Amino acid sequence: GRLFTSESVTEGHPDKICDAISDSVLDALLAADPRSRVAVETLVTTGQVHVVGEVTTSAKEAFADITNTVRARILEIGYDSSDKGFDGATCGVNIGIGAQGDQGLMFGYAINATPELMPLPIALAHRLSRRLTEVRKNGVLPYLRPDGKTQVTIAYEDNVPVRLDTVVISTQHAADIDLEKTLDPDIREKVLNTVLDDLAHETLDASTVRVLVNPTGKFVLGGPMGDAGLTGRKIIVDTYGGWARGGAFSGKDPSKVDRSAAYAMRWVAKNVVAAGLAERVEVQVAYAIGKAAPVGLFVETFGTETEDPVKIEKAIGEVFDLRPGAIIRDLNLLRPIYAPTAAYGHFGRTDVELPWEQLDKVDDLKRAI
Amino acid sequence: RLFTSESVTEGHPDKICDAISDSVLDALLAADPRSRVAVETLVTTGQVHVVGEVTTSAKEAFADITNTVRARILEIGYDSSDKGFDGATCGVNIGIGAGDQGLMFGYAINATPELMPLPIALAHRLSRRLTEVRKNGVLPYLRPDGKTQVTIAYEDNVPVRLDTVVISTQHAADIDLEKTLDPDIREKVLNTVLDDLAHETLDASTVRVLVNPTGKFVLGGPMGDAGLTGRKIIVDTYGGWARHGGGAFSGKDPSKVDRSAAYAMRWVAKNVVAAGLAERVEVQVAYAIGKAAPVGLFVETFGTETEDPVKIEKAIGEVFDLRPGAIIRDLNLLRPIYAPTAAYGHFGRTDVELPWEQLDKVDDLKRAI
Amino acid sequence: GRLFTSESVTEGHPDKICDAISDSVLDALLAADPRSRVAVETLVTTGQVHVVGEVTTSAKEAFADITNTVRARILEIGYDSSDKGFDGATCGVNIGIGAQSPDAGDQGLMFGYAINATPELMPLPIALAHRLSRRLTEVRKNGVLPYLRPDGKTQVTIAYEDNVPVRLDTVVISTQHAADIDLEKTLDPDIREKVLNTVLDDLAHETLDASTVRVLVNPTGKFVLGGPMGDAGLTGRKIIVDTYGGWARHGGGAFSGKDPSKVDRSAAYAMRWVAKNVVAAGLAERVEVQVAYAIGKAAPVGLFVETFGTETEDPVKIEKAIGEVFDLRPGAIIRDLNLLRPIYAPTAAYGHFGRTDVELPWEQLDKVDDLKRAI
Amino acid sequence: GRLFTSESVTEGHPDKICDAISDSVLDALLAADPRSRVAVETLVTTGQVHVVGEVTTSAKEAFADITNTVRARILEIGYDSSDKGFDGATCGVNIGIGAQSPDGDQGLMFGYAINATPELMPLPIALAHRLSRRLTEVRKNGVLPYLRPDGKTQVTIAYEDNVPVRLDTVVISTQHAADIDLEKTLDPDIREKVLNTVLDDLAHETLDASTVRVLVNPTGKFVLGGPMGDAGLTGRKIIVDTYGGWARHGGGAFSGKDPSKVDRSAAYAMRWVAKNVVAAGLAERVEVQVAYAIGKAAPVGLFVETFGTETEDPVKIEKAIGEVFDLRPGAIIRDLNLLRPIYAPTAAYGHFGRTDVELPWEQLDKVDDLKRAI
Ligand code: NA
Repeated sequence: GRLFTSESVTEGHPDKICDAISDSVLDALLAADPRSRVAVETLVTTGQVHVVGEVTTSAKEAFADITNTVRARILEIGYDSSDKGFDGATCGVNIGIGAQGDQGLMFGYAINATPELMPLPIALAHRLSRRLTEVRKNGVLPYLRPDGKTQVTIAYEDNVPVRLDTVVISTQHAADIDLEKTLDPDIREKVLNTVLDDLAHETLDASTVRVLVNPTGKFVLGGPMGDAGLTGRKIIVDTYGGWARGGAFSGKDPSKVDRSAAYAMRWVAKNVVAAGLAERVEVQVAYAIGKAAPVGLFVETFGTETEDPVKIEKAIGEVFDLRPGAIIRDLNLLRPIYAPTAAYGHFGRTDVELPWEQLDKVDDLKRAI
Repeated sequence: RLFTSESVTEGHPDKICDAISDSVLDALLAADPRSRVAVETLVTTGQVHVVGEVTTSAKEAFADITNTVRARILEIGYDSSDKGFDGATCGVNIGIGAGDQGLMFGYAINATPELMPLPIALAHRLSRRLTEVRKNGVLPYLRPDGKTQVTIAYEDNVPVRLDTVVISTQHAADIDLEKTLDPDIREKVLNTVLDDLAHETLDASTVRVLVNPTGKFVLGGPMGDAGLTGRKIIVDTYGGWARHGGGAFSGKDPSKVDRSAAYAMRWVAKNVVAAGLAERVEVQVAYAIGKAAPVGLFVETFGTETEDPVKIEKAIGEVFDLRPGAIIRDLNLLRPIYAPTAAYGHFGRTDVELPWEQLDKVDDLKRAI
Repeated sequence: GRLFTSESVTEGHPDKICDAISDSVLDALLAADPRSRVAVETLVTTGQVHVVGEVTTSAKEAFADITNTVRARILEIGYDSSDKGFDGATCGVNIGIGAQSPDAGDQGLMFGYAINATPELMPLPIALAHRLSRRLTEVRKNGVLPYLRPDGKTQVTIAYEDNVPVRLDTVVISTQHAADIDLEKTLDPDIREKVLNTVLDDLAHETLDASTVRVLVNPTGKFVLGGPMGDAGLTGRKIIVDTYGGWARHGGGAFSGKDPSKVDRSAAYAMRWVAKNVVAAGLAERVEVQVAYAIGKAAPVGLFVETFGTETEDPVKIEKAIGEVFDLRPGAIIRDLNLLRPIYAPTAAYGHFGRTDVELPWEQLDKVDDLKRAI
Repeated sequence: GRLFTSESVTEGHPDKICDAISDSVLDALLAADPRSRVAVETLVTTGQVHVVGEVTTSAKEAFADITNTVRARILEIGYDSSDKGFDGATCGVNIGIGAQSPDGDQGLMFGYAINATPELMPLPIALAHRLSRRLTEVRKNGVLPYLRPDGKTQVTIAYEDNVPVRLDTVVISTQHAADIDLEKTLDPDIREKVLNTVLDDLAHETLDASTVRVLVNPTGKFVLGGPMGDAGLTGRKIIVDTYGGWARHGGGAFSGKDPSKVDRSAAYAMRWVAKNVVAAGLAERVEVQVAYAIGKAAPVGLFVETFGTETEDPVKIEKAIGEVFDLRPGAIIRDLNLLRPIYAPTAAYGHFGRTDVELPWEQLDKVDDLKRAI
């Protein structure tokens, strides 16, 4: 018997505020200059945002408008009052951005545990955090505020997901809300049960789930208030929830291998599982200084393969071009597509269509096998 | 298969931030062992921004934070605009205000004397040595910023070849890369480390050695760049070899389970391996809201156990007290010991004695088994 | 015919926010270490405060608490909501002050002024402007007009004929306020009644003709957001407001954020004190006193009086009496005015001179008897 | 006997670094968008610059380039090394300026001129600025290459019955390289290359400098400078920028403000009026006052104080100014041609009486008009 826990946070969590600002700046630059080199870090703490780093760009007007891009993103997140702890219209914004082959091993992962081919704990955690935001923004639960966190504990027996053990949903809200009479039943109804009905897991036993809504009580203020956040401090939330395997994504243009190769490996892994070649797979790519193409491409199927792993590797080599320039080309990465990736996970998204989540190589793999 | 891990010196801008965050933590703990600390650092060209939240009676230490920051930067070795950054003259801004569901992991493997995976162990040995030869004046033209990368070739899980070593280091502008830097780094850093390690079977006879493959490296640190606390988690832990339960360490007092429980799991795993109970082990601890002690303690021995895994788990239960208060007590964590952890890895350190690296539970485990 | 205009601002004006923060930090340090050396500058802009400079102090706890001192001062000013443009509880605060523990004079010319135009011996335009800005704040803080918000500005224009103040020409009062307030039906009459008319009754000028004053309340209209919002402020940017409203010459240098060892501050204070006592002693109707210092000498090398023809005693005799009665060595000024005390935050708005609401050492008429007996 | 002291500082003084950054930003914006609204404040302290305020502008490329403009200004000032206390290439720069695209005041302002110097400025400030400019010049031209940017000058003149009789004291404090012997090298070099050359330039017909007390770095070594261990802000040298304390000020700093700010353009216009009045021979010295009212473009008052030195009835002088000058703010901006990138040079060495650059408000182009109108 094993327990596995993963978590997700809303776009209002102070670390995720930074990821989104970083990727909003990236997007704004790429929209006007697809060739922009961007490495932009964001810090938030009580009442202030500090955006720093380096860019090379011809998008001078977009660069000039970064301060406005910052405020607009914070307002979109929903921080529009001191009463909520943070206000995009009135907060401090300081900008300190300058403007004028490698050895590596990267991993990607997929598993037939959910429709989106993600491990169950992180998949359910992201579905819950996204729904928590949706019910606030659509006016379903209009007393909600932006900050929030979800945690999912699944009980396993011999690698089989048998029970939904614990779900924790913590959300910011207006001060006059009764936690027991209002928040608890509303969250259970509009967020948890709605998500569980969506997922429609064929075998998971949710009959005795321990559900904890705001277990630490009132959550009136949030975000940077009495706290701090930074870009790239939610890597495990951004990826596989600790289920599978460095370098953060947000604020980096796709020339950063930490981002584009991680994306490429997810794409490969997902297409391999969807091709029915394995129930679960970790794909590793090894790069060497002075070689564009990988020097190694390895598959681990954990005994779940339906073909010899060496043939899976051969098929991947034939179907995918894992040179960095080819990855960027094939995944059409030189576009302002990054702000949405900055909360609710980079992998297994059910609400937006991302290039590295497309099952557009399934038939190619099958034919190549 | 090929496996690569990386380490960076204390001069890398992200590591400057980790060190500043933990230097502030240490200063507060030295005067008030019960301090609550969550301190994040940002660096970019010519400036440091330290933010977060503290609860402390160490008001004198809090007041002296700006001086603690400058002293740390000078110790790192940034003491001139010619090097790209100067602790004595740079900008310093301070904006610090003044259970849970969880799964944490720890890992150990009999691949090195320090019981760490070989790629990260060698990368950290190399980065420490690179700093050592600079500070003691052996190679006096070296400057603080640097990076090491180690690629090991494996055949059926046996480390058979040292495939590639990359050492990149900052240096004075007048240095001949081929006549001076290359042989000096080979002799004083790489070869001494290899001789120190004295691996009984690893073949180093055809290692590809690259010293500053991208050429001159004169300016470094935050210059024309940016760093943040907690952006080198893979370097801080197992180099990608073993999974992380998520969460950065630096700037956080021991009450933060992300830090202390990760340390505890390393401690458990290392003692299990040292006790000969397995060649390699991942230990997992599961916590539930409302319970002090873990609701789960799981061992994965990858087929390398010398006793039944359930018996190992039983022994760990008897020997270790994994309540948060007990971990803090048993590892004597309420002390100023953290600044040294902020570069060269938190795990597997040879150069400093860390409580979670002690083999002080080996005999207890052997008797309990 | 002549017109003279001076202005004042409330403690909510963004430059005045900075002056108050700077002197609030000064006061906190002096309270625990009276010998603290302090040169603290404050910047504000949308949503953020930046406090910078250098301090030498043993008041380490006070130094650690500076961020709390900053937030408390902003809340006292009245900025407690994003709806007002600024919130002390939730705004950004960054501290970049160099700090150390402890352990000749300059060439200078400093000026002080006084004039029998008002009870507080200040020029009429600045005196009235300060009384108005102070009353504006008062009626907000005491709940008389609770819809007011912190930021505000007053302007007073006086018409003179042959140097006599004959007419109150124009009064401008601009004030921040809640969004729903009717400018013509509520704000205008409330401000006239509770601010302008009360101040005029307080002053009770025996001869000034206020019968045709042009009164303008919020001439530009709605004033809902204020302070640093969509603006910026810095310490030391309201020097004319802080002193004589342009009526009298300045020897340069701002006051706030500076401990009393800064001659720009303490000597300007000493010269006011001298001028005020000279006028109160009946020695002149108006006077500018100038002190000259030389490097290497503590005591002044020159002490000059300009009475603009209004003296009742030979100016040389006035200078002689000042020389006997006053000790204008910087060290003596500090000791005699008892300046090493947390007394500065109140000076940071509504003027450093002529204050009718607080007792300041350099405003004390405690040297009149000495001058009369010395002459 | 009376003593009057004024001071000036070099472009390297931390407050002047701020004024220059603020006006360099203004210039860059005006160059591409002459209608830009600019209110830009600069702060400096150890190792960092913070530029804040608000701009309305179409000059988006110039706005994007503000950080580079800041660094280039600091480098031109001469701060290029941690060894000097500050380096424009490596220092921190943060920009907190609000930015948008385009979509009456009660006042009394003063201007002043006096026939005490060729530039029609009071002698103490005129000499102080001449000295601070020459101090910078001998560093930049390599005459005294060991000098560094920061410095300050003070001039004390002794007066007898309003006549400047003696140069009493000169204080020159300057940043310098660490190895320099203050007493044996700096002191005589400064006496020779800075003070004596300035006195030769001025060639004052009566001022007796024979026993001037000269103090070079009286407080000792000055190796580090600028923001190092200090702080500066825009608009904190108002008396240096204007008349050195000799003449009254109707409030408000100049730098970082576009010409629509009456604090700047009206102060400039008043200097212009006053200078032309003296140069027209209508008085030896004059303070001109302009009064403005809310809701009227043209002044509601224009007054002259000639301090008994007039050669024509003060009321006639006031009438002549009324005919010759259009003191509506829009007219001032048009007639002085203010919507141009001309402001960075004004940010050190004084806005008035400049002998090294040509400023519109220093031109004697209304002298003939005044004589015809009088
Ligand atoms: Na003499």
